[PDB]
Amino acid sequence: MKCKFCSREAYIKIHYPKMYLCEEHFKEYFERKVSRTIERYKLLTKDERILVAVSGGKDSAVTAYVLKKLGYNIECLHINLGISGYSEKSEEYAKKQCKLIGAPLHIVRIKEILGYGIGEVKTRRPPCSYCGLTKRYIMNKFAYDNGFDAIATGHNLDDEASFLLNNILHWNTEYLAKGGPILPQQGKFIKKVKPLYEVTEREVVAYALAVGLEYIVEECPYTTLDMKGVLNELEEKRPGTKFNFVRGYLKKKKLFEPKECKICRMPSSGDICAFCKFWGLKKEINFKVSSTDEEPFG
Amino acid sequence: MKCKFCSREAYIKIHYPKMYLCEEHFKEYFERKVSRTIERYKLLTKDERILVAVSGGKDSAVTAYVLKKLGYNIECLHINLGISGYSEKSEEYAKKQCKLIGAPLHIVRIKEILGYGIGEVKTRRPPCSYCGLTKRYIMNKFAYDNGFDAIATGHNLDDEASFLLNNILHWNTEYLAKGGPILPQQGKFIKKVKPLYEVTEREVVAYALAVGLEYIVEECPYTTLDMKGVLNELEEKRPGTKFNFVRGYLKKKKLFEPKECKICRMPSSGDICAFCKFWGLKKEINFKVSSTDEEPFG
Ligand SMILES: [Zn+2]
Ligand SMILES: [Zn+2]
Ligand SMILES: [Zn+2]
Ligand SMILES: [Zn+2]
Repeated sequence: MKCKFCSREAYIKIHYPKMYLCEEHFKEYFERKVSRTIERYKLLTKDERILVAVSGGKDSAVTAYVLKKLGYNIECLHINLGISGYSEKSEEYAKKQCKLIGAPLHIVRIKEILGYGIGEVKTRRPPCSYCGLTKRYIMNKFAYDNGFDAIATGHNLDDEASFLLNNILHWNTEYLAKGGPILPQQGKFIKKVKPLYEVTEREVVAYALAVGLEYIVEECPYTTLDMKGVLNELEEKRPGTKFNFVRGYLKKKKLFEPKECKICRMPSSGDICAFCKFWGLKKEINFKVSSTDEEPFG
Repeated sequence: MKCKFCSREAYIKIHYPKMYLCEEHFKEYFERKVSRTIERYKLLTKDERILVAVSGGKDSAVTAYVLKKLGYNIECLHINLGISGYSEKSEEYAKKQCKLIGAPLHIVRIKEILGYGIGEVKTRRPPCSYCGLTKRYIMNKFAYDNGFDAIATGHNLDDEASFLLNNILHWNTEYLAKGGPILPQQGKFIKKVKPLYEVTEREVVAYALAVGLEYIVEECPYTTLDMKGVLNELEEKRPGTKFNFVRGYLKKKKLFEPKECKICRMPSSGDICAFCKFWGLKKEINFKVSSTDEEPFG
């Protein structure tokens, strides 16, 4: 097959709208779509200082890559989970990505600041579950401490769809109230946006490979995959299913709609916050930085 | 394997709770579960005159069969869809079932009273879609005209689950407000109940075969199957999924919660009702009967 817009060999078939595209015209389509998403939902403006949490996975990598190419002011943060025999390679993937992207990369090593790696704490709570708590907290407090205006994550259409299906099966109506491409700044919660909201996981894979981004497959090696497979099954039966599901969700989201921590002063239900209680912290963590390990002199 | 309660060969494995059961102890388990369901949701009382809409399918057949065995006062209604080469065999299956069950069977032939069989109307609305409208209307007006206290249908756990998943994918929040095992009597809408709410489709199949009920597979031969397959997939991955989904739904159902027809005087949004407008009816249909074709003299 040949590209819709030139004589080059097709690199990928895009379903909506229907067109075969070569590598370069696919890149352009992908970048335009992401730009369209930012515009439609008013996610970002070019004056904002944006932080991208880069796990070394494809999604956050492509996010930082495209925001950069689009001309946004982005810096990246990699949160090293402290798993011996795992996290070192992950951090290396994130570093290589940011070098390629040309974004400053800040690193927080959980094991260094908290004393323990993910999967080393004496608790029966699943490693990846307190991992999620810990990571979200650090992303936000780092963004906050350093005066960032926004955090962009790499959640794509397939992520939103699978998260939606999962939370509906479990009737997690609280989670269901808080979906969509944007969580507006609210107190010490920094604005969080999802620029890849409307691109598919398949398009993300294709984009990374097109621009020479290399990535790891699994951030925490300790369901979503079940949901994605189910949704992929349904999608092949009835193309348009995933998109239709999310669109419907955005319209009905409203139906799910019905302090400061004594340690770190970040938002807290209860007087001491979840992060602080779990980690047994008596003192605040200061994530303020004046430079990166890679550019110590500015 | 041997039965949990005797020395007979296992007929089926029940998952919740875990037990192998012979034919007779399975029948007993199934009948008890249905009885438990009626009790828990206050669906029916033994004094009520109950109508079961029997399609010739396994679900309505087992419903009428068990309500009868439990000692309820049940009569059956078969609504013949008027499909040449299809409906005759379906009606015959319903007749044989009611003979076996020992319930009076009333028959309404759509083609006789309306002039047209399902799939013969000059409309682009899917045959099975106006079939659904027509059938629900007739069931209710027949129950009403004849002074029945309740209509019992054969929807089982798998039906509720698949209907739920389908309507959530489409965000049919109106439909979502109206689920669960009971729709209380409301004006000329007769009380509708689902006694098989807590038994699985697999248990229904096993019960019919155990009691010698024969049935057709498809009422209207012109998605749910897609949903059931998906849900069966998920169930084998994580047993307990279907039940958990419905239980969660019952608890959250509340979140979806926000006349008389000029022709037939049955409930109508708009001054003329959907049934009447579709069929272009200028006159009411009187479903009052003094007897059955099989017992013309009482
Ligand atoms: Zn091209
Ligand atoms: Zn705190
Ligand atoms: Zn037995
Ligand atoms: Zn009417």
